[PDB]
Amino acid sequence: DPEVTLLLQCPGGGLPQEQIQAELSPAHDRRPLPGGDEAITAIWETRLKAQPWLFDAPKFRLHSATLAPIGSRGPQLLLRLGLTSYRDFLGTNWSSSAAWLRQQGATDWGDTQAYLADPLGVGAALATADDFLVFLRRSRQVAEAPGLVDVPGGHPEPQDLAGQLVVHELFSSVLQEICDEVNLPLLTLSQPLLLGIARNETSAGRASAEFYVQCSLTSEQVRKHYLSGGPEAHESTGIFFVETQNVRRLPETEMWAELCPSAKGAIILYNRVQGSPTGAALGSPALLPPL
Ligand SMILES: N#CCC(=O)NCc1ccncc1
Ligand SMILES: N#CCC(=O)NCc1ccncc1
Repeated sequence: DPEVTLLLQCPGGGLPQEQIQAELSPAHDRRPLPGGDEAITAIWETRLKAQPWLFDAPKFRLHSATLAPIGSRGPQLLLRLGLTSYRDFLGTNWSSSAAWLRQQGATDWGDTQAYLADPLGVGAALATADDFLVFLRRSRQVAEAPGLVDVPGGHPEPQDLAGQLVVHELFSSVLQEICDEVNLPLLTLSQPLLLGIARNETSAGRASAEFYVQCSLTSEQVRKHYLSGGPEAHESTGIFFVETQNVRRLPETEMWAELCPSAKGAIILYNRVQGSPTGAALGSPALLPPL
């Protein structure tokens, strides 16, 4: 699967909010383009003069993420975060020249991402009380990944001593994206666990944090909540469900070629971190069928 690379696989079946530190520093920002950020400004002007109702928004930037030694006490993960914008994204990762920017970053900084916006995404492997994962069908009219299968998520807009508020906003934002798009009540959702971080190689290597969230509703009840908002309540064009039993082999199905890079990251991390049992009982042949 060349379109997705794993940056991080969390231990312990996934990390809760209380085990994660962030460092939000301008040292973690994108570097100015070699010939100047006027190139980004020019692309933005062209876009606004065609679509004047567009607006900029701030985004978090992922610089790097360092896991503690496994088995340790205290904080288990440090996220090194900067700030970027939707404008900077459109001028870098989304640009036809994004591969040239990666090569220049390797040359100048020994960092393929140094000249890229790399806005941080969030997504969920969202499980039902009757053991299905939730999938969404993207509109064929949107700019990114038209017509492909996705999971719930997005690219959060901002607002350890400012760090803990940043970790709180990231965990809050994946629940808010589930409430906004799937139309579920907040009180039906578990506190999220971070499964890991995945890079989207079709979008010049931008990274997304992928979470596991449990819902106390059945698949039939989730479908009812999604549909009862009507066409204007969601950006997706449909909802569907796959048994957790069958997610195990999803990369061998015809569905795999329809999943956008976001969703593929979330399913690989769910299979490695929540699936793949380690103990004698769940690892027995009747419960973990060979092949
Ligand atoms: N920031 C960020 C990510 C993002 O906006 N995703 C896809 C996209 C949306 C609108 N136009 C082009 C591409
Ligand atoms: N490519 C693509 C679509 C996209 O970015 N969907 C939102 C998203 C879903 C899961 N993880 C992170 C972000």
